[PDB]
Amino acid sequence: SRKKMGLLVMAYGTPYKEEDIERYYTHIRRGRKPEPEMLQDLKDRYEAIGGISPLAQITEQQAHNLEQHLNEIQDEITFKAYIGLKHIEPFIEDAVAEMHKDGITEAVSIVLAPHFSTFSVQSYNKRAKEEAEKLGGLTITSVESWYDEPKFVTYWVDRVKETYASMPEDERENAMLIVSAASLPEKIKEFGDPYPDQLHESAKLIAEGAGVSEYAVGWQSEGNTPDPWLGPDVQDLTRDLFEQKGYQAFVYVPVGFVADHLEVLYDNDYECKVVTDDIGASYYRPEMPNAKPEFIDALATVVLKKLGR
Ligand SMILES: [Fe+2]
Ligand SMILES: [Mg+2]
Repeated sequence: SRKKMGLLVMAYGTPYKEEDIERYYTHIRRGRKPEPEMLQDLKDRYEAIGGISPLAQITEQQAHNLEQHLNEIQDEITFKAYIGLKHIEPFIEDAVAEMHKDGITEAVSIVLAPHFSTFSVQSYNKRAKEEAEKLGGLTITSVESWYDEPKFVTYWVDRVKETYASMPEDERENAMLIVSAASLPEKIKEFGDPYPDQLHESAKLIAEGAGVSEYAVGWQSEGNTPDPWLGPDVQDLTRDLFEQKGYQAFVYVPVGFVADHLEVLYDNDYECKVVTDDIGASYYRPEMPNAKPEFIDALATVVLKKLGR
């Protein structure tokens, strides 16, 4: 008695083996293949964050678990998961073409990024729907944002609440909370992209959630181009906040990400770790949601809401 529905889970993507780095970054660099120095430098980073294999598995587990859960909490519909990656196969157009091949006519999409943006979120849905239209007989509902989902905000609030309830008295009373997210060219300003503000909102909600009045909103993992990108970067803000206030500790919350990917493992656990260690401050970084049930639940709910269920 259950209706059938595809579940299109979209993510940025991560290579599956040290051997896919090249092509993966060529796609990010938009056709320009990295140089033997940079590329070789990248391999080092992965080899440093423990490896590449674990990253891609985290996203595959998120879709399975979300599908499986969505089918336990409700019985009106039966979901079938389809991962749609942006920079590494299976690409969004491949997952879509597949569902159609499996006889699915209804679908709901949910990208693994809480905020909305004309560059990433809306782009992912765009390409999906067009693949769908080009084939027909297959429709797709798409979730734009979900950073404001109680269960999601709460997942971070409790993490951050524990992080502050571990620091010694002097830190806990002289700390700074930093909410980050992937940076994007400032050019998205011309289209009213609510991305900047959603980041400020998740910030305010989480800081407001843990009873922390001291906090900031930074960006990170910005690409390289001539035109300006969203600022200030967490590294510049973490050193700027210090030189003026002298915080004894900084707790980072990469709310823009949901798994342990180079963006959090390196750009945070290292590069920001490099700066706190430089200014003599303590470094905190609550664990990412990943495939933890509290998170899975959070998403399930988001999907159910989009369907009026
Ligand atoms: Fe700001
Ligand atoms: Mg950087």
